[PDB]
Amino acid sequence: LLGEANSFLEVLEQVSHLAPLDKPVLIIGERGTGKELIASRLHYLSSRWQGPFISLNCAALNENLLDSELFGHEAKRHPGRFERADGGTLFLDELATAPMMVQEKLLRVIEYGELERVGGSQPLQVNVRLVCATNADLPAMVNEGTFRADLLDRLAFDVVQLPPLRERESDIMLMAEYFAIQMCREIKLPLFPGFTERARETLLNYRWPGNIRELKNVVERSVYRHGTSDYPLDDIIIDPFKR
Ligand SMILES: Nc1ncnc2c1ncn2[C@@H]1O[C@H](COP(=O)(O)OP(=O)(O)NP(=O)(O)O)[C@@H](O)[C@H]1O
Repeated sequence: LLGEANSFLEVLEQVSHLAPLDKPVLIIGERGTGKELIASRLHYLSSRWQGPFISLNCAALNENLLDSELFGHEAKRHPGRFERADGGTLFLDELATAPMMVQEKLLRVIEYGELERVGGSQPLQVNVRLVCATNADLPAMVNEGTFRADLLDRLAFDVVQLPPLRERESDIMLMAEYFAIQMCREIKLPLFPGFTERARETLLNYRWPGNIRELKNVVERSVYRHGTSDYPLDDIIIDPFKR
């Protein structure tokens, strides 16, 4: 993991303490800030490290498919993500998009340690360390009636706040350099020739709504379009759609 900003280093320290606990952890941060990477770090630093690490993007599925993907269904079986994570960790991304029906069912799994399994088959007991992520203001949603207060009262045992790249301004150039060098290797340039002051201004003044994912893409495209080691990279191509 790249980064020397104190805000980022404080996250890594927090994660090293939280990881060994079986308690649920909420990660708040923008897209591209490394939320999944942090969830993974929580699993690999925990006592569950040899168990499975399973992920699911709540925003990606309609209500009935999300219900079935998470909790499973009987119509043999399609095991849900809680079952597949048994003895391990389950990372639920974009939590704030989970419908209220899913949120209530999730609280039940957390409070009772089991999944309901219709009739015929006994309820399934599960043993899963939960990590969830979002960029929403969950307390505001609770006020608006779009997120369950009860779920949040129990789910947010602690909160990891990942800083956006624009608040780690020291790390922008560090990471840009790293990504430029890697792209130099990929296209066989002998040396990364540096960033001009204009390029640095462009990099540091942009707000990076896509954070680290967007930085890496921008920098790769920019090295490629530059295409030489003979002189420093001057043109940072933030928006490939205008040219
Ligand atoms: N500190 C870091 N150092 C190096 N690469 C990073 C760092 N944090 C994130 N990345 C990279 O940026 C990417 C996005 O990280 P990811 O963990 O998927 O972020 P995310 O916050 O979960 N984004 P999203 O899919 O929109 O929810 C991946 O290519 C990375 O490996």
